[PDB]
Amino acid sequence: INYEPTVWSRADALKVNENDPTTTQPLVSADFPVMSDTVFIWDTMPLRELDGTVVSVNGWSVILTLTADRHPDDPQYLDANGRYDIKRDWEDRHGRARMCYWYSRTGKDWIFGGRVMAEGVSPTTREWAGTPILLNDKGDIDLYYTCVTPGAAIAKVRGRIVTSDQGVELKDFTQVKKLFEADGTYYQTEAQNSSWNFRDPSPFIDPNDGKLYMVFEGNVAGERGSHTVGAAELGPVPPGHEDVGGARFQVGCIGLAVAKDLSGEEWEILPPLVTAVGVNDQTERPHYIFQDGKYYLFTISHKFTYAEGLTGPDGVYGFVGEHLFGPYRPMNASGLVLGNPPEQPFQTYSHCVMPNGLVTSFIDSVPTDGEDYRIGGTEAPTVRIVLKGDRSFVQEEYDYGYIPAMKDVQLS
Amino acid sequence: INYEPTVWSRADALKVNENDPTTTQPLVSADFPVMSDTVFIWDTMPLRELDGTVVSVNGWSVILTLTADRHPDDPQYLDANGRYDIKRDWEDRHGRARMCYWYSRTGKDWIFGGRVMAEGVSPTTREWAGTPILLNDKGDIDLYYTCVTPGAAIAKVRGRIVTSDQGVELKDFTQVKKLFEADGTYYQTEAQNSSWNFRDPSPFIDPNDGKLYMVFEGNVAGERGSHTVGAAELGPVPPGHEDVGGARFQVGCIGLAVAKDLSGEEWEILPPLVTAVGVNDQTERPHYIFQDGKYYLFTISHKFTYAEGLTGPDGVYGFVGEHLFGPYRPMNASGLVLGNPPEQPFQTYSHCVMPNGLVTSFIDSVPTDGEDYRIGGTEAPTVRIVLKGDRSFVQEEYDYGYIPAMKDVQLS
Repeated sequence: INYEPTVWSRADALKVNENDPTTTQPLVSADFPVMSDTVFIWDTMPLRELDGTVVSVNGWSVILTLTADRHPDDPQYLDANGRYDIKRDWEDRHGRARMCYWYSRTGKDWIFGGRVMAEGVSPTTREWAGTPILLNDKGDIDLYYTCVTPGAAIAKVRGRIVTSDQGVELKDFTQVKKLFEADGTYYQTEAQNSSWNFRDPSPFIDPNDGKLYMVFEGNVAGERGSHTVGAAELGPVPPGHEDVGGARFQVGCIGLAVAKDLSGEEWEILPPLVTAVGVNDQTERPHYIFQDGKYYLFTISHKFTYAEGLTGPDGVYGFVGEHLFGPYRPMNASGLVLGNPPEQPFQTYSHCVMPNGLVTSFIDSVPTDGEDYRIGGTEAPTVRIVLKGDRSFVQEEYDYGYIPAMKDVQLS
Repeated sequence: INYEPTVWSRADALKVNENDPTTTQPLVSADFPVMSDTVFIWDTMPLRELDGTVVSVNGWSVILTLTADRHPDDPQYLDANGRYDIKRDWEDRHGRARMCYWYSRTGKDWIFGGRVMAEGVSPTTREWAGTPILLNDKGDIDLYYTCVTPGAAIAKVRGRIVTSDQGVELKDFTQVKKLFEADGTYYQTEAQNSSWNFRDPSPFIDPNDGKLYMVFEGNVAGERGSHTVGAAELGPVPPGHEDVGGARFQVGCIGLAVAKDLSGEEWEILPPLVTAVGVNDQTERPHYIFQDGKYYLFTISHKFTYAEGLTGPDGVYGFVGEHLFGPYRPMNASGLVLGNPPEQPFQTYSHCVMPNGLVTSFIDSVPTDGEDYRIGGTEAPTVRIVLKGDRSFVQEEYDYGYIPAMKDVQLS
């Protein structure tokens, strides 16, 4: 394939509205419950099939989380006044990230299952995000995830789930295979940019051609600082908006790759599908919903990774089209699908939109009193969106961390 | 035809953003020039062909305006301090409205041509808006306009244009034929609502079937107060937005009619194309652009005719689709195409979007100093928009009242 990417332009991004009640995340209460007092969780990945369906197994719902320990009694986090520096502990989570699983009969009130992989199985100590796929009714699972530092590679590891009346166990995740890394012609490398982004596999079977593909976060290849913000990247901005400052340093994209067959053992990279040069450096955790004859491609991004001269909220953005290879259109004209409320701009992150319309996210920082705030590291209230053509609309909210099964699979 | 209308819902209208720089009219300077110190003008109607092309004749650009005299020395407008009450004179224009024409070799600096029709030719003293159509290269014109009070009827009157090196004359507009009025089953009548809207013919030849049609402003038929704001009219509003108050009293729609042949002597009304029940009472001066395989249907509306619980600016709104009979989608997700800036919310009105992308409007009220303001009754700066799929983007601004010809027609 040699398709041209869809450009999310600066003029599109000028339409972002942080004050639109149809695209704003409901406020999180400062009295939120926490799902564990021994671990933090953040990016959450429901067990699913390749067509997107979120599944239970023998009546058990299952989710994976990036996870790190809480250290409330560790001297390295106790300050000179003996106060626990929970902000520092929370910020240190990324370097200690490991994949854990949780299970529940109800889709909430999650029971901790522990590590997916034994320590030392992963080629990198950090285990960053991806997707767990239930392959069949024998309980075989492929976990697609990101190995980071040194380098960054999308990888997979095969294992299995077994259950009983007492709970769920994931086991036999012992051999990680790296699948691919940034190439330097389509996706930017560490050599081209020490802060390059390359991560977050989201595999699926295409509803039109029946092949196995994945989307992932990349950056547009090229030496940092060399990218052109030209007419296509600027788009039809209004008078006064022609100066882009240092916008060339923001080069996020959603990448695509195709498996050479349905085993997903070996992959070919394909050119970027959606590019945000001059607009935002991060289009993270891309994923699809396939509904009404359309491809809805969602991705999460941050207020602080926008280019100079633009502003937008942390939250989830989206692009829609009728063909896998595009062209796509920005959802709601600007691209924004669900943004945090400007009064609590960092309350939630890592929205995962599931085909039943429910969106899960985790709680990051919620203001309390004065300039004071509470750190979450726990699931936020799930909220439903509905999609109508190229637009979306937020609907009602559900319990903290509610991720119900769309289908139950009984093991053979 | 029995097609279902496209509904512009309350949830769509919740997306309106008065602060979007890609959809905001440039600010009008309080030092604007006035095109006449003897008449006010407002709604402006360029001479055009049925395919939308704005035309000059023998090198002369021609526009029609609704027009009323200025009365700066009339005792009825001089207050007890001898100050001229220009606000009252300006507000009294509607009851004195008459169709005048203007001409220019440059598309600006308009020369006054005087009345189109002699007094007493029109069945009603008020001559309200419509469209002047150049029928052929012999200089035959059909003027479609609105006869109001008593009642409201869409009407037409045939005449001709002749020119010389000295200027333009329109003449022989002597026999007005009323074409149709509100029926009571599709469009609301005076009996159903003393404030019913029915006006503003915009005729065109359909690019797909070659028939002559027109759009116009209507209201959805039914007794005032009886209309249902149900699930379709509310749309997928977010939590907290379910109460609609008195929204059932706002029932604007864009109507459509088809000529029984290309003479446009006799017409059949068709069901509403776009309805705004529970959203806005006024979808005025509807008109099309046909571009990129799509129908772009523009209409002007007011801040003050929105239903309870919604807010939006005076300006032009739009809907886009691939088929004359729909369904259509709201432009820019909310419907807003060009809104007045919230600092000058009443600076311009009656946007007419022409197929070269230029938009003409008139100046209404521009703030000066304190709670003080200046009344216009003259043309505003023309501004260009570009259309890209279901979105629009404001571009550069031009001189006051610049309405250049897209094509010149030499008379035979």
